Amino acid sequence: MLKQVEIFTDGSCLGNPGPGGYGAILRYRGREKTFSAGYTRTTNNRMELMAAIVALEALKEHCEVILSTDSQYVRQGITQWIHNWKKRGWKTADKKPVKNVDLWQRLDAALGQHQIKWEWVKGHAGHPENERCDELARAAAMNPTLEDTGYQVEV
Repeated sequence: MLKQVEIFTDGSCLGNPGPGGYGAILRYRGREKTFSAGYTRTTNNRMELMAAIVALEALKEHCEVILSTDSQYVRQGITQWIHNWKKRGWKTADKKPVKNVDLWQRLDAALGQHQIKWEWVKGHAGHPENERCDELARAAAMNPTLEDTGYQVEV
């Protein structure tokens, strides 16, 4: 039985925008849960954020998490943007709402309930779990069933 919760995530999209999906693997308690869904029109970035969102939202108690992903967008977000976004009130220098603020706020809310350790893997040097996430994400994008409500050409 593992003493730290392990989450692996990946997101994929066939266009900008186009149909896309995510894959997330969560090793929680003694189970290995797999989440995957496809959306009719979204972006690669929204899908990569959605993967991390659905895995975290599955946790019902405060946990010690290790999250592994090759997503550059989540890493830039987590490492360079989020901190300053919360102080500026989720605005850009020109005072508009940041891009995908809907997902970043949603992720921020989930991150706030846990102790997280981030593992930034390289795309061609991930674990077997990261590869499986890629496969799930690509599969979902091929048969999308949900609407990405939050998507905007806009803001």
